[PDB]
Amino acid sequence: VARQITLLECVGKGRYGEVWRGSWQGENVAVKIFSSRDEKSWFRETELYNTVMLRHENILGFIASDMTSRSTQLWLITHYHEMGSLYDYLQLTTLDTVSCLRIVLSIASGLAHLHIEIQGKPAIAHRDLKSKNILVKKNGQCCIADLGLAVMHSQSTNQLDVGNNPRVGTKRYMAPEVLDETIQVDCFDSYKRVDIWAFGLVLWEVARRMVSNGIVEDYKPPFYDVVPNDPSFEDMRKVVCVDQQRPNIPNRWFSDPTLTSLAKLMKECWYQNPSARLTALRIAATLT
Ligand SMILES: c1ccc2c(-c3cnn4cc(-c5ccc(N6CCNCC6)cc5)cnc34)ccnc2c1
Repeated sequence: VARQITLLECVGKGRYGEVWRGSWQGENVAVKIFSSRDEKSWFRETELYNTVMLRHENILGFIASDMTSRSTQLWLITHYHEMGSLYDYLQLTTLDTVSCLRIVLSIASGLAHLHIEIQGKPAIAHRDLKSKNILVKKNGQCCIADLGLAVMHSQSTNQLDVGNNPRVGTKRYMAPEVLDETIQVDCFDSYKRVDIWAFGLVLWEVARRMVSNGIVEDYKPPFYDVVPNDPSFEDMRKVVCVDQQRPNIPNRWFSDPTLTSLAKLMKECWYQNPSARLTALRIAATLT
């Protein structure tokens, strides 16, 4: 309830606002303070968390949503994960096979839980999945954060709800059909397929940091070789759509069974034809 929270340190900041480590009732909590340029992401994330009832070990736990003064500020208050995002974590550690699979299996679980219509829930597509939007919990599982762009669908009414956030997704992770603008925006499956695309890119990021035969790759973001920091639409269009480039597989992965499997899963997330891509549920089944 925002007025009982002591802000301690900023652990994240971008055009969209800031995330703070705060103290609430003796526990670390995370406080996302939205920029005035991103108020509608606050609206959407608040909408999801207390109309849809997301409770799942692999989706960031919600505490509260509030307006407050500091001067009007929109606050989203969630669980704090001290290990930070998957993006930070992969830079500061290498993985063994067990902790690599635990990460990727938990992401797949959370994404499948979102995607599946059910104390039920509509089907949800995320639309901004990336290593920076995934937290690492102390038990080594991850959870998915940031529902500001989420879209919903119900089979009982066949109503698709896309909100009206003008926010654009992270360009680095956009699926080819997004970059060439042929995605069919009124069809809910279109959005599940872009989540799968982005999930393959994250899978690639994690796998690089798994040690096999005593070697490992450096952490890199997807497409690190071919686009600058902060690529434009046209930058990403040229790589993914025109040149049809996909992240390269390290040769050493084909000498390890687990990384060979993950390489195959990634492949099947990067089909140009979105309807060929695996589903979250099928990915999670393979990973067990
Ligand atoms: C997207 C991503 C996250 C959130 C979060 C969020 C929830 N918990 N959390 C923790 C951090 C964080 C903690 C510690 C560190 N360091 C110590 C470990 N090594 C790296 C530096 C870095 C980062 C950042 N954001 C969050 C809350 C609400 N919306 C989000 C949307």
